[PDB]
Amino acid sequence: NTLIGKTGIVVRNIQRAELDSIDALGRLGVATVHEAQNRKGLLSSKMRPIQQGTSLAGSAVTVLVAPGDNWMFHVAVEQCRPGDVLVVSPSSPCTDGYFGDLLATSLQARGVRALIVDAGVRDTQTLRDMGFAVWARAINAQGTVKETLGSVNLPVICGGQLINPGDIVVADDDGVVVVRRDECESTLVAAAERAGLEEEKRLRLAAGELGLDIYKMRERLEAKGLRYVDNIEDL
Amino acid sequence: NTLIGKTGIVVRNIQRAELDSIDALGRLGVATVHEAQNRKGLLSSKMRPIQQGTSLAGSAVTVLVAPGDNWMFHVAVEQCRPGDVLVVSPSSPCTDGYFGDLLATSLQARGVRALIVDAGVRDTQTLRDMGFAVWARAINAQGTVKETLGSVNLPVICGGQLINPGDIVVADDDGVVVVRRDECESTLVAAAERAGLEEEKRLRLAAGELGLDIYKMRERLEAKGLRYVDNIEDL
Amino acid sequence: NTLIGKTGIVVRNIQRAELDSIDALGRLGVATVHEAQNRKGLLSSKMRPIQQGTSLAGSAVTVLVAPGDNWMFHVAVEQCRPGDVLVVSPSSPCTDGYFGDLLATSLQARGVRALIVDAGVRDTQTLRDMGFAVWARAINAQGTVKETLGSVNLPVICGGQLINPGDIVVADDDGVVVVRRDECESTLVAAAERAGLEEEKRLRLAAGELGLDIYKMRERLEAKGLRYVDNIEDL
Amino acid sequence: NTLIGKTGIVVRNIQRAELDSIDALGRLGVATVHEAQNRKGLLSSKMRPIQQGTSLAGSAVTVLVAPGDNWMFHVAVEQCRPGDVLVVSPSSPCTDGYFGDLLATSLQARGVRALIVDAGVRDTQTLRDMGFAVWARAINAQGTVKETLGSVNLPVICGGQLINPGDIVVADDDGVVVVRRDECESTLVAAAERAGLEEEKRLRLAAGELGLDIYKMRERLEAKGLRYVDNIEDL
Amino acid sequence: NTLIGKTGIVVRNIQRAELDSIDALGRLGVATVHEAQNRKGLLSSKMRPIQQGTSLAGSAVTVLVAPGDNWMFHVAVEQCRPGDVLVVSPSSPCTDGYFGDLLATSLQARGVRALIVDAGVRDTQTLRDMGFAVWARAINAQGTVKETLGSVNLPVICGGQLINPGDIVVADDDGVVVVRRDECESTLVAAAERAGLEEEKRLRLAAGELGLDIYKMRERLEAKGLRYVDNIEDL
Amino acid sequence: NTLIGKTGIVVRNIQRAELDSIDALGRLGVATVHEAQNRKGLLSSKMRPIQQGTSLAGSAVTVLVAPGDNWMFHVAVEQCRPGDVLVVSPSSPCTDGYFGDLLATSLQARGVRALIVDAGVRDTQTLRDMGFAVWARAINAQGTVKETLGSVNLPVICGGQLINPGDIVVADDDGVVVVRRDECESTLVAAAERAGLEEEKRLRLAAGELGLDIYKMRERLEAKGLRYVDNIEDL
Ligand SMILES: [Mg+2]
Ligand SMILES: [Mg+2]
Ligand SMILES: [Mg+2]
Ligand SMILES: [Mg+2]
Ligand SMILES: [Mg+2]
Ligand SMILES: [Mg+2]
Repeated sequence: NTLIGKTGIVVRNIQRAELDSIDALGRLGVATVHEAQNRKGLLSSKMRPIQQGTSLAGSAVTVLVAPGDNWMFHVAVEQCRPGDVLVVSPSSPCTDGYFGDLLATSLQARGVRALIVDAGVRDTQTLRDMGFAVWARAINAQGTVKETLGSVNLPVICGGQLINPGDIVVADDDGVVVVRRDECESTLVAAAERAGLEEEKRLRLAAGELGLDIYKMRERLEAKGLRYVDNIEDL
Repeated sequence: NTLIGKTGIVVRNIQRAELDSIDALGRLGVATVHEAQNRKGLLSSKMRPIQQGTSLAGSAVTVLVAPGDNWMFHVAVEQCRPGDVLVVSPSSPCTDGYFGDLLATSLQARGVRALIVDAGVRDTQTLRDMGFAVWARAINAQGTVKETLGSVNLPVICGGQLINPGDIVVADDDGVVVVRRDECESTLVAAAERAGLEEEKRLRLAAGELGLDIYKMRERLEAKGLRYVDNIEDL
Repeated sequence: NTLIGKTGIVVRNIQRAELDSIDALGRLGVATVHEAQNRKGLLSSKMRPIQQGTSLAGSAVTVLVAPGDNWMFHVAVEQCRPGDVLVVSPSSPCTDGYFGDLLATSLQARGVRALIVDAGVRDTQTLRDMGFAVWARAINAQGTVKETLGSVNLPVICGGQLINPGDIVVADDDGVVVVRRDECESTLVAAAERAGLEEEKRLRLAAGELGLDIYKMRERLEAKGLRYVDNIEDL
Repeated sequence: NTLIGKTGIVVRNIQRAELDSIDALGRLGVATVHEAQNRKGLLSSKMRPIQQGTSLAGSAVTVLVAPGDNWMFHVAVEQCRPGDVLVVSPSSPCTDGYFGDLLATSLQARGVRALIVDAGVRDTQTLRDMGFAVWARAINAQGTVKETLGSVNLPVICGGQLINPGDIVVADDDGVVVVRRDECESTLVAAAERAGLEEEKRLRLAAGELGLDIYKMRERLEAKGLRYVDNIEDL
Repeated sequence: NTLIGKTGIVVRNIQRAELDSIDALGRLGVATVHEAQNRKGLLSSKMRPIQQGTSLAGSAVTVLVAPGDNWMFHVAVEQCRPGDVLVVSPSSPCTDGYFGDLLATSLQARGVRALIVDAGVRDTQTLRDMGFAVWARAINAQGTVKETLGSVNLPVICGGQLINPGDIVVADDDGVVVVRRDECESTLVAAAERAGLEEEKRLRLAAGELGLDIYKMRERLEAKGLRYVDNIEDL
Repeated sequence: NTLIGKTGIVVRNIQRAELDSIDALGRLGVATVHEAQNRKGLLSSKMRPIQQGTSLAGSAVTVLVAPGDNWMFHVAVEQCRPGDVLVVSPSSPCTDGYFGDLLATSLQARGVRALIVDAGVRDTQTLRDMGFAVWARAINAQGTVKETLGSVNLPVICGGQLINPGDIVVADDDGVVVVRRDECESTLVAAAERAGLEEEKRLRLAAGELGLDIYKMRERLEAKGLRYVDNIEDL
């Protein structure tokens, strides 16, 4: 896997998954997508949105930044296209404010959909006012420098998950999940299948049908040894 | 206290406190109720609401779930009545997503007012959209299984407090407090007494009367040895 | 520095910075102000707002409180004037609910703009409803007592920063920064200079000019050894 | 369960489990005992020993202390007998130094075997020098007061587990587990059964027999769909 | 990078780095090795040794385990050879006790040098008594199950670093660093070069030569603007 | 208080407290010293020793270092004299490895007694082997740079306490406390007074006299309303 942690390199061309597929994954959401690919790819639950009610997806443009150093953000902007999501990880843990409204302005100018950053962000009310969506480990006004080289479009570890450039990142109020570029098709189909099933179940549950009956659980619960008593005094 | 931690049991009948009393406690709020019962019963401050501005109370239907296992949620739904609050604790610490919008749909169909869960929840924007109130230790899309039996309506430890089935749980933006079923009356009266006093004080404070004068503090402060100086250079 | 940690003292007269200067710092915000004074004065990123979208500043009226003891809040109210911000630190770490809506009512009656507290707060929905802005380490309904003396208008350590009475505290969604009273002028000018520059840059970035070109970064990046490759297979 | 959180009460007489049974549980250790009672009773993994290599058990003498208040420690000492373990929890979370070498001296004079405290301890090198074993949430020299009443020999929540007076607490380098007084016999027998089995297995494993063969796992692994490949390039 | 997170697979044959090289890296230690490869490869500082004074290295045999499930440990033992270090990560965060003295006995029988586990361990005093070295995220007696398949000798993320099977893991009291199998030679040479330089410097420093003079820092410090004053009153 | 956070300055001459007084404070220990000065000056309980059984004190030589930058350590060494303790804080939170065995060698050559660092340290087994005592926030092999100027012998905030150069820092297994240089005499006398009293009490407690009788607590406990019952069934 070789190129992880390597600095001083910008890879220009990456293979992206396709806009329509990406858009659909965003609408299905993180929980459904995660489940659809057999519960893999979920980033640390410490990666949190700075806004409420936004669910989206995009193709990962990856960035490795030195600790306390945001030099590679401007380098990465040039490599972004509409539909991309910038995915940034520091080379060692850091919660400084790597990113704010100026970089967000530049990203929006390129049609970038969001930032996922395994570090801190600032100018957060301005980011919300601009409608630029961010998932971050911290909110921190502490600034960074521009001294040490990192990389753009090499694989990175972000929130405990490997992210390859061009992988699809899906992000919503619950968290962030990565979908492998080559698995995008299978994951989308599986997630939609799950979504269809859940909608039928939701209607049945809303009508007052019990899940125990819907999912046919009662016999298996009894076989495991579930016992009902009328009153706690019976025990 | 015996039955804590016991699995494979569902107690059907629990004695509930009464709807009007429960409703009043919800309106008075967590801080006032906690103070009214001599500062006992408060759950861990890590139990946080996923929404803002909701204050409520209900009769606890308790659930013990195995770690990473939400099997007992559907079992518990059947035992819930309008006005109940589902109170769930894992048998060992876990922040996986035990609960989302499908289970919330089922609970709302029974008139359940909220979930208090000493673990993770997901589908959180959908939960907010549905207006289903939740207090949780974590937001986490990571799913659970249905393999190991737990219990319903046995006592549980949730957020560091013992919760008996039928105890009253009061929850708001500040946190969650448990009121013992047999102490509901005394706590309600004490909380209302506090509320009446605080409203008079609030009016006096808003008018610009100082608490030092209102609460008659000045003489006791002087006796403890509080000393005023005009300028810091005097010291 | 002597008087830090000393109890039983209230200093009545403090030299304040000036309202217009304070107001301007509030509008410029924490990140800009922090950067303007060479990245000093930022309080712990664990000091968080209980509301969204409020940015302000005021002259610090400082309070040292004993652990689990809010006695000095009422003592401090009397020493506050319009434009002040109450800045409170416990003498040892504590996240109990030191402050709620009654004290907030009293502070608003004096024209106090906010509370910064290195501990817990409660009645938080009421605080939001009143529009009383708070930055706190915790939300916690657990009450306090009034037994042990602290101090008012002596220097305190709050969020890892020394705060002298009359220093300017600037607070927004990103955090809280302290500006030394005697450095208020230089910091304001520097922050406004930064703000002017950033607004021009923002317009250029929004137009689609790259920061690499704007900030003249490309030659220095090449000199550090940044290398572009077309495809990841080239490596 | 009623009496939890109640203050101002000392229960003099408690039913204890028996010394020999208690001693055996200590020798078997926390992991084995926990497993023997179907993985219940384990206190928070944040409860840690201040020493290395000590494993023991005793009958719980329980103490509820007010936050930052160790008044009840001296009250509790009088109620202790040889073989007891003092189990202390604050009425709300606190990591102050509740306990040090003087109280330890008094406990040792009564033949008390250890302290389990859901808070802080100090004088820790002296405690080690005396050979007084302690499990604590924190090491903290910050002192406490003696102003507010708590209780002795009422049930408490300690490390997230209910502890009744006279329950058996087993503590070692891995943590602390509570064994219900009335379940002491069954747990001891089950723990010894486990210990016997594990010793035979250990000898087989040391000889180089694989667990896959010992525990007869291979057929079930294949049935679940475990697939072997020679080289990673095969995938 | 594809195979990360995949379950149900055991890769039998992995290319290992060489024993002598591995042994030398262990003697040089984590800090020196980390620095030698330009400060990459360091695992989370939360990965801590359960013993003091042991420094070692080995070839990684990687294991992905389901959360709360240690089934793959016994599967992995069979694939281990003398000199290997078992490197284990759960498919989602978990601090349960995955590993204790029985598995350690089996690993020692195969000549395995250590375990690195991004989760919990138990039987820790027995592990120390056996001299089986472990780096873990937690000490936790809470047991696991054997229900869900994982993988052996596929790449894993452990402590925030990608570990490929056959990579070299170096572990000591300061932490754990991964050295890429194909970079073993360059890293060893660089680490030894650093070690030689540091030993000469250490001798000079012990003799009382100042680093400012040794490393020729004084002129560069002055050029950056470092200013000496005799007394603090001069400022 | 002005000079806090200022960079680019080295103050050469500081007034030190006196060796014998400092040595005595070290022998009395942190808890006793902290109590003697009315429970002030204690650093964060997160500042922990990397060794066991060492208690000491020294005159603070203070260092402000930039984040991830240890340049000022070598600058500070030159300003140290026998008996000094180096006290280091980063200008913003950082847990990188600022310090290891080379710097420790240089400090020992000057007769420096210890390091207190509000950040990370490495080479920790070597530090123990050398007998160089350290209190740190973290153990972390991640290296630092030498690019940004800090200060030496200006006041710093370390572990949440203001430390002036020449203040006395006392450090042991329980933590670290700062004693103001001008209060050294009063604190030493008060700490020795406490120590004398505690030794008499210890002898009485060891003999089996109860603290309730020794400290004359029984009447005050009864007056507060402490009630004894024989059996828990009485309630
Ligand atoms: Mg900005
Ligand atoms: Mg769902
Ligand atoms: Mg209130
Ligand atoms: Mg003591
Ligand atoms: Mg075991
Ligand atoms: Mg070193």
